[PDB]
Amino acid sequence: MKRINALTIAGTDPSGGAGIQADLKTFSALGAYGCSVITALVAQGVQSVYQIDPDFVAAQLDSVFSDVRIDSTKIGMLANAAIVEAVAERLRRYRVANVVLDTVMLAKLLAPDAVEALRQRLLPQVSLITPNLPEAAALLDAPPARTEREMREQGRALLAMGCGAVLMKGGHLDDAESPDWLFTREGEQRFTATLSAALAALRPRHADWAATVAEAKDYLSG
Amino acid sequence: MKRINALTIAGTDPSGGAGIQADLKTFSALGAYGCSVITALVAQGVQSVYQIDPDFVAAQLDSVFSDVRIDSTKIGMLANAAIVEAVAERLRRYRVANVVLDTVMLAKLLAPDAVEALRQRLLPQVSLITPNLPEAAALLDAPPARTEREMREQGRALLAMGCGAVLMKGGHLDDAESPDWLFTREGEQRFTATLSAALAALRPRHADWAATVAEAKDYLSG
Repeated sequence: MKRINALTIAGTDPSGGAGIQADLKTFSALGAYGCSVITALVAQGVQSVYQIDPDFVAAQLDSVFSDVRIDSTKIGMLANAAIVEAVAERLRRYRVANVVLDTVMLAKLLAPDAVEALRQRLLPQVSLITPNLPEAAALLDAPPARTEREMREQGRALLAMGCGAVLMKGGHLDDAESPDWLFTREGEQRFTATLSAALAALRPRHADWAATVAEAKDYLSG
Repeated sequence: MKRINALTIAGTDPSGGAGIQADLKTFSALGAYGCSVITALVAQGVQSVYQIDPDFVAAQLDSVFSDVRIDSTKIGMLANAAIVEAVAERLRRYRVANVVLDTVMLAKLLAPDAVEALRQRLLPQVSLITPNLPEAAALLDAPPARTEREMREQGRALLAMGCGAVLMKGGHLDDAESPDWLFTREGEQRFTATLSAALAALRPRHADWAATVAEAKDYLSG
């Protein structure tokens, strides 16, 4: 197997359950070399006030992109708009192949101009978004989907909006055993039942997003 | 084996070779559960300018110390004096058992009041420091040691200064196969040939620092 360098750009999790820590563990478990850029603090009550220097994120980006070839990148929480701009500009200049964006910033405290910058500058540089029902609804400015039919309608609308690929996570569906739906130019796939990092790490080892999502769900199952 | 929760408080390393990333990997490899608080950016040319919000470190500390019982803690680079104060105050209030301080801030850009705060507030809360020859010399305000005799003199002077335990890393000695020297109230031990994190993770599983250092060096060897 060839060397795959995966980069996670997300919040730090002091407990290690999520954030760049869990992303790096997932990268290593799936046979990829992991780099990380901390851009926020993952929430655990509410959070206390803090800020992230965009120059701190920029120095981290200098370190990663001067040293190794980045094959794929997961993106999570970004604390402010300047950080969004810096991430989008670096990904544009280096043309990272597979960018999976966890849309946690949607439907969530955080600055609204950060979400605006995400819409304007970062989404063009993203190969795949993995929104849940509230995040997809906020991204389309539409009522949240209640059925699989509405999920597929919204996934097709997101594809038409410009996204290269969408993985609509249906867990918020009122029906138990909620499926995920993958929408790409090659079609639509239903999936039955960490995730963004697994997708980023596994995408180079496949020819499409469908097999990538399949193997990622298999790993996340056991 | 009982559950041991190790906390690393140090810089983030985007490449993963050092910093909290390598500390967490060492924690997990040595059978300890790892938490992390990012307090700086590990250097890789010189570094670009950035700052770390002390409120960001404080929010991370809130997250860690509200959730799990911390048995040991490694401390690395701290970016400014306010961060040093916050770390020292939290460790004092929670009385963390085994605090291993990597003295990278000594003999190193960084604010001098950060080093002053390290001397004033943090050193009383530290169970073990692991200085190399320049760091120990700067901590004692003395010429760097050139012989093992001078190493042991400086280790004894550091013990008399108030440190509970010192691990003088002798790698900077002009003679190859440079040894390390452990100085505690129970005596002195010579050792022949990551490290701070290994010491933090392994100290709860022993009755003294000598066996801890022995097993840590054995792990770091192979």
